[PDB]
Amino acid sequence: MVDAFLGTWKLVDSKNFDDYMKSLGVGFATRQVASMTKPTTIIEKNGDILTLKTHSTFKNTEISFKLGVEFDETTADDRKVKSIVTLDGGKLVHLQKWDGQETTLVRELIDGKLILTLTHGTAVCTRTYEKEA
Ligand SMILES: CCCCCC(=O)O
Repeated sequence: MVDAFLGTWKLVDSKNFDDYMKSLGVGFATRQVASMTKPTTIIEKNGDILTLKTHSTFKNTEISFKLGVEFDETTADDRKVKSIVTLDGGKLVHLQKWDGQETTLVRELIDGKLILTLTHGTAVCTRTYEKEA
């Protein structure tokens, strides 16, 4: 199920992150810092509890969740959202809801790389992560 996602991942490419951040209403000064940042994502499991850490020189987040169980999340850009993470077609789909809006964060393994697709409104961002061993 989730075991191929587990580990430490480092960003190696990013397309259209600015467009996604603009769509969410992130201010120009935070978008500048975010365009140069190369986060590390750590995904860990303990039984049926996942933990997802995102580390960087700018901002750090951590969430723990069970698949298929809604949780409260405060995002890096300070949205208060209702979240759920599920396995769909082998992808890890994270849906965030707030104020009648949605965004999806979809993680898929392709050729040993982690591809993160971020959709909000018309904005689509693809991030590519490589595994640190
Ligand atoms: C608004 C949060 C963006 C997360 C982007 C990433 O994990 O690469």
